[PDB]
Amino acid sequence: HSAAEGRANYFGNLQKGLLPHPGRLPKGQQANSLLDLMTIRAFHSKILRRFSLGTAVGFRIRKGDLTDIPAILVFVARKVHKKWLNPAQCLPAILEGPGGVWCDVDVVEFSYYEQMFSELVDKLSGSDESIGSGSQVASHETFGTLGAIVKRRTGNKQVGFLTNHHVAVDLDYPNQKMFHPLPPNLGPGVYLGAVERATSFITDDVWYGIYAGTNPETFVRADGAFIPFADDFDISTVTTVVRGVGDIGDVKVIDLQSPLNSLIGRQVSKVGRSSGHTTGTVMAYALEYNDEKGISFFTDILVVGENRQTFDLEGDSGSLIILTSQDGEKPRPIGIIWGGRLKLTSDHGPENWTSGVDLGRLLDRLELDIIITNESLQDAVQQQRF
Amino acid sequence: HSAAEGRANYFGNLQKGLLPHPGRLPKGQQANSLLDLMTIRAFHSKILRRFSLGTAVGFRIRKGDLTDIPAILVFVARKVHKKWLNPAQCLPAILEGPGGVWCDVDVVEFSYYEQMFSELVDKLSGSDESIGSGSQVASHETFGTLGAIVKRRTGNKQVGFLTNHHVAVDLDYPNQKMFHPLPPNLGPGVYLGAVERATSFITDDVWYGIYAGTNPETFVRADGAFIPFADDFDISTVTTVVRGVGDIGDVKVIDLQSPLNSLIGRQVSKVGRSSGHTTGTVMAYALEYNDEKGISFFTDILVVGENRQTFDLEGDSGSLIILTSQDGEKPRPIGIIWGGRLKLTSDHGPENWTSGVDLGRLLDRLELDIIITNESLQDAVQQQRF
Amino acid sequence: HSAAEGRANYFGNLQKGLLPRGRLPKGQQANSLLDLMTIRAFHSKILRRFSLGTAVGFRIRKGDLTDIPAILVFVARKVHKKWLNPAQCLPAILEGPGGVWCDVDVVEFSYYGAPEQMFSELVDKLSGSDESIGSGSQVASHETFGTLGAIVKRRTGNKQVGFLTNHHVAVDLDYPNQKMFHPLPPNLGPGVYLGAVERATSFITDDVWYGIYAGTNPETFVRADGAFIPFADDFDISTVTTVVRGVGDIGDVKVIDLQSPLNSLIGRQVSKVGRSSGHTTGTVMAYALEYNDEKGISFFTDILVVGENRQTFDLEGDSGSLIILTSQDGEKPRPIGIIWGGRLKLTSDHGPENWTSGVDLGRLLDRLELDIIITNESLQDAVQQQRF
Amino acid sequence: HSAAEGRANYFGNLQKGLLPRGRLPKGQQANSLLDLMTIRAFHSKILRRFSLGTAVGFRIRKGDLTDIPAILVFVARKVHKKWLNPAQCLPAILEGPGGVWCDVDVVEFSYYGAPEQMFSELVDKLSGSDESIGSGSQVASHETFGTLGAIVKRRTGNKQVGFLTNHHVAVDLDYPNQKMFHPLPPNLGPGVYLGAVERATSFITDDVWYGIYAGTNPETFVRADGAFIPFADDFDISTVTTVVRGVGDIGDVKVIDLQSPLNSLIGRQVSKVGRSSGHTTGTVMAYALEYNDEKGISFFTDILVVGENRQTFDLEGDSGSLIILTSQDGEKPRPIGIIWGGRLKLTSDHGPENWTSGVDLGRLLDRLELDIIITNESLQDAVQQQRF
Ligand SMILES: Nc1ncnc2c1ncn2[C@@H]1O[C@H](COP(=O)(O)OP(=O)(O)OP(=O)(O)O)[C@@H](O)[C@H]1O
Ligand SMILES: Nc1ncnc2c1ncn2[C@@H]1O[C@H](COP(=O)(O)OP(=O)(O)OP(=O)(O)O)[C@@H](O)[C@H]1O
Ligand SMILES: Nc1ncnc2c1ncn2[C@@H]1O[C@H](COP(=O)(O)OP(=O)(O)OP(=O)(O)O)[C@@H](O)[C@H]1O
Ligand SMILES: Nc1ncnc2c1ncn2[C@@H]1O[C@H](COP(=O)(O)OP(=O)(O)OP(=O)(O)O)[C@@H](O)[C@H]1O
Repeated sequence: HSAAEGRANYFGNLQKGLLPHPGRLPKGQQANSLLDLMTIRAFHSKILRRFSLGTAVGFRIRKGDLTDIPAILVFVARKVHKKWLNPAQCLPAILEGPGGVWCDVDVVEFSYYEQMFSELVDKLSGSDESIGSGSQVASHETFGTLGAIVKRRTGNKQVGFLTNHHVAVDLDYPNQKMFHPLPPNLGPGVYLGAVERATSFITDDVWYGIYAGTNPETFVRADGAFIPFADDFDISTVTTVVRGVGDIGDVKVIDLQSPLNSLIGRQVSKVGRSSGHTTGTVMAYALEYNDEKGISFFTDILVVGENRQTFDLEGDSGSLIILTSQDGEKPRPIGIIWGGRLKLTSDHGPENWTSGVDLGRLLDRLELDIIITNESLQDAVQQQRF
Repeated sequence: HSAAEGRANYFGNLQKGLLPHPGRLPKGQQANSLLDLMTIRAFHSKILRRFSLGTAVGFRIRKGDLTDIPAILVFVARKVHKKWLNPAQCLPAILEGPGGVWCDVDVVEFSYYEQMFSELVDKLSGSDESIGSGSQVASHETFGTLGAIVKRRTGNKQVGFLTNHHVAVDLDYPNQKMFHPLPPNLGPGVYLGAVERATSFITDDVWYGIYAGTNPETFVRADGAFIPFADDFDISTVTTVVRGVGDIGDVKVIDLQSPLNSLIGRQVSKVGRSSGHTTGTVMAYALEYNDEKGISFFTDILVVGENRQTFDLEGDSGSLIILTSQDGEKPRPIGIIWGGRLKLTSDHGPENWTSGVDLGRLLDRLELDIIITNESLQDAVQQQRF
Repeated sequence: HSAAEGRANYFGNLQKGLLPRGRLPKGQQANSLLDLMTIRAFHSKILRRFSLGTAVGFRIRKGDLTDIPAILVFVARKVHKKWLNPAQCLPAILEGPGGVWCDVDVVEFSYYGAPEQMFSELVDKLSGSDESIGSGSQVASHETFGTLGAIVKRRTGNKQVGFLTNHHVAVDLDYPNQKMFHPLPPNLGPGVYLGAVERATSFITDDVWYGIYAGTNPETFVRADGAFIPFADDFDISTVTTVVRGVGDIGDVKVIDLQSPLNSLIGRQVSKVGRSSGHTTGTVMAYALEYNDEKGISFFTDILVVGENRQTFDLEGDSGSLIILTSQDGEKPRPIGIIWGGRLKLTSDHGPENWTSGVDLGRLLDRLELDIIITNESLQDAVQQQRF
Repeated sequence: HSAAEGRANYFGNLQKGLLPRGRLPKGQQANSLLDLMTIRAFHSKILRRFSLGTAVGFRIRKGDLTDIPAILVFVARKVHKKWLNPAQCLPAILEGPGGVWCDVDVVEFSYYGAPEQMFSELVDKLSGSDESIGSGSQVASHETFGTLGAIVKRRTGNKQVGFLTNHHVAVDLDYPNQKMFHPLPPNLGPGVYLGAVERATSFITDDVWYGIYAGTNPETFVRADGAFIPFADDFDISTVTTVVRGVGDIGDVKVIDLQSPLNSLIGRQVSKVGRSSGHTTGTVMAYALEYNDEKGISFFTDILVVGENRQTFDLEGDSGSLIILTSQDGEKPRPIGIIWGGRLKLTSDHGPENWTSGVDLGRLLDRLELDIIITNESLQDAVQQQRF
């Protein structure tokens, strides 16, 4: 009947099919997928969530370096030696899931707690003759980054752009009008259009396809806004190139059944109005944060910048998170930056961390397709007039 | 085609059917309706909006007292003698509309810029055994007032309550759950339900049925939230009585073609969690405020408290604005308080002013009906189970 | 061995001998402060949950003090039973360990208090326009202003004569010697040197103060603000008066016995004379108030006073003031406490009233080994005995 | 009659004799500051709209100074033409009243400036560790700290010897006599009394200062900060040095003639020595900068300087410092201004640089009737002439 009663039933039967190892290697299959790790974390949510700030899935971190061992990352405010912790507080090293699928449990010091100057940043902020990924999109109050030139799959098949919802939508005013570079009250700019569809919170069952936690009120922070280009807008100013990266391919969907090496540990790049071109590493997926109001919130992609340099700054929200080319293939996008420190090494200090929204799932919810070539763009314009 | 092009056409033809009095009494018909005053104000919006903070329609105010002369109230920050004003600044005394309908122009000093203790306030805040109009409804952050026990007209015909949207809906979190008296993080309370439909901004053409201004971006601040009662909620705790007023009748719709005496100048009463029972006078309708972002905003009902006492305080939002009985008839509701001073007399200081939303139009937009007797309530419960 | 192990033993014994009970024997009804404190101590856990604090006294119904012995439970918002969870709703009666039973009253209440200016002849006199120093006089260190509570003499030792005030005003341990002046310190204005603090109390454990375990917390401390300032050698005792201005000549300290009828303290009219509000009257509403912080420590305050006719009993700066019972049969009024270094809602018609906190004078005088001087002859005699 | 009616006449005449023009005669290109200022004055309205301010100088292209005479127009955000309204986009060339034409350059620019500490031997010396007082020395009133600009002598009257600094630092008209000390005022630290301000300039009208109508505003004023502090009678002149520490011996003031080639000022390297940043170098980027407030008044600043190698030319406290041209052919370096009591974006690669404001020294010296002393012999001679 109710979604809560359905979720309680699913976890009820997982407990009902259960049985209880003297230091022997786990007999069950080791996790090799994101779904495997997420299922184990869901079953053991309560005592993972206790004495913890959040949880995520990925590979174990040892001495600041990413291993190849699938793991549930448990985030703590202060990581101390086991000798100073109570036996209840010390988290396990291995967790056994419902169907025998097992994984490791890593502990990472973590907290949920500037404008860079380059030729690119100048171009993205209004000096370039073209609008594209990275361009500063602004409403009358907030500044953000254009993520992708998109077209609607159904209906009018309208051509527009995708960015983060918080930057585009402020539901304290009637229309949400977007301009580049600045809105009329703050500076020069051209009217791009208004937000027509937006997503803020999606339930985990619809987003991931599985129950990612025990909380009846569990929502994914799926920030996303589609702005159809205005009728008077000139599409010849639009480019499908990601400046600083080049021509990109189509969205790479995050399949929960694929090997973790396909996402976790992969190098990613982003181009935004505030920090320009940065590179980073995907460190975790499906981060869980529990507020004081009883709601469990999920963020898809967790990225840490490379070489102890921040991956994003305030204003890079909406930027496209693009996988780097491994085999000469065109780099493919996997996420957008959502609207934050972790301590990896003892020698150095805390590094910054950023959040991303799964692009494939966001594009599905908003029923949007990414335009990756100029030929496709002009074709999509013609299809819109149709 | 576009709504702006339709609005521009309507005002274009009104200008096209035009012609130009030596102090002779206006030959046209004097306004006798809200629509008449609103049409004249719409035609002359520009130079009424210039050298002004806002405009509204009602009766002229002379020496602090309400006259019987239909008028367009022009609100100014400082009212000075004509000798100290430039000829362009001095507003006219009479304005002639498109079809010869004429009205007067009144000038009122105005600005858009506490908990009372009584037995009633205590009952409304959680000491009474019943929930009804006036009861403190609270989300996890904002406190407000329950306006009316309502039932949906169509669909499931669900029974719930009406309050102001801003108090119930905060679109920074997934669900908007309402409790009485307090939410779980701040104190004891019972779960009432969650918001299922809400209205924030309606265009003037849909709300009023006419173009109330020349601005292409013109919206009515029609704050409203319907919260269907939870399945587990006990309806025997619900009362249809307005404590401090008694049994009330059905909504009195504000017809724009009725004589102005039916609304302007009428005594109204409200019962809220913060100020309790207060009385006031309806002073104006369809107040226009122009922001710095180019959007024209409209508020329906303007109320000033009687005897220089405030009509509302922060927290009375959602309260039902009820007309007082003139002929022994049950008092009938006309509005809800929306989520502020005017100088009427020289002897005393500035009085406070409050805003109301047209209940008939809000009930139509949300497709809701007010329940005014316990028999009707239990009948509506049975119809919901149906 | 440890006090915690002794306290844990005491409550473990009470649980072991407990025989649970419907309607319960009348005549086993509490008639003492100790009776109410023992019941509250046993049921500390279930009372401390969903509550800001507890105290013992008389049940309050419709804002008026009844004669029914009760444990007052203080809540941030008092709501109707229908909006409460069954676990949240408090009992109306609680049976103690030995079958002694009492009532459980609920009061809306807040701790939002750290401690304005009232203008009268007394306030002016207390602040430095009187030719005499006594109870109510402004005592000032270099930073904080307070009120002189009582002219006192030490029981043992040199038997020195000085005055009593609150310790948080007198002692600021960030510097070595705490010097008091009247009216003002030399950095802010004119004044004479009264002396320096020689002994002070801040926290006493409940087993020492009350003589019983008032709670289950291994860390339970009574906020017993108290400071003795022996008068300086050069100080002129002829400037000192033992009269409480606004009340007159006072009797000796009235000790608060826990076995006496609650009538003797709860509900009694009290008066105070302080530098900030002058003469005010109030009513003792509760005894032994428990507050649980976020750091796990339980704190106790002795006397709770609410001003009469919806007027505040004290203001910031009145700390140190003597809380004095009113005369009932013409007897000289007798002091029972000092104001410690705060709102409750009693009536639905009116708004929240302020509450103030008092320290048990008899127990503070015992810990500090001080005696109150109530007549000028006793003063001069004590000055001579100090020289002896 | 009125200055406004005279100014309105001047521009009414220029419009009446104006013969509008495609490509326009080269050789009628501006070659002077006056030429650029006259074109900007005529076109003030269309330039002041959509702009934060204007100045005259050389066009800037790709962050480098060109040799093309231009009116620099300062904008909060410089965007590509495609995101601009046709009315918003500025011209590339503007023809003046008499056919004299110039270019129109756009620069990102902000007025976010009211005026840190740099550590060096010079700064220490200027702040009170040197045995001599001169240009760069910290001059202090009881509230504000500044920089001694130049040792000066009055041309007429008693011909008294004193020093020149900025008036906002020297004069605070909320009290009668403005006393200067070095290094510090008596309320804050040690120091010797230098003297009190006897004459000061704050606002001069543009017709008096420049000799022309620099704008169409009836209310147009040049921010001409300047204060003369005659040395006290008791002051010891042997402590005064005419050397600019960090530069050496300087020549006499180089006047800024509006009819001279822009090469003579725009783009020239300048140096300054102040109490806060010490010795810094910069480049003169523009002259006669116009700022329009919200109260309807147009204000003008003479010299605009940007520091070299992306380092700030000045800091708060450097006001009063002498802006000194660098030597080109071994000649003694000559002063051209003083720093008035501020960011621009030149390059896309790097970030916003700071800009500072200077007052025309030759015109400030004229209004205040002062002459600069550039050698110790001239100093002592002037001391004797004052006694005469
Ligand atoms: N609740 C907790 N809060 C803080 N620290 C904890 C907690 N539980 C365990 N720890 C600490 O975390 C350690 C485990 O760290 P982790 O699982 O990351 O180890 P690792 O990957 O083998 O090595 P490395 O420490 O290099 O990452 C425990 O030994 C203990 O010191
Ligand atoms: N733009 C304006 N700003 C301020 N004051 C104005 C403006 N235009 C007109 N007024 C003032 O308002 C006056 C008109 O006031 P109004 O129309 O309310 O008069 P009334 O109703 O006859 O009398 P009363 O002043 O008693 O209300 C003018 O005479 C003038 O002094
Ligand atoms: N945990 C709680 N938090 C808030 N309110 C509570 C709580 N438990 C009980 N109450 C409220 O307090 C009421 C009991 O109040 P109380 O003990 O003061 O009664 P009383 O002395 O008979 O009457 P009066 O309300 O007139 O003082 C309950 O009926 C309920 O409405
Ligand atoms: N009102 C305005 N606000 C902001 N930017 C403007 C405005 N008017 C013009 N611009 C921008 O300034 C440009 C002209 O800049 P400018 O005069 O400095 O050119 P330049 O000297 O040839 O080159 P550079 O940009 O390298 O300095 C226009 O093409 C347009 O992009």
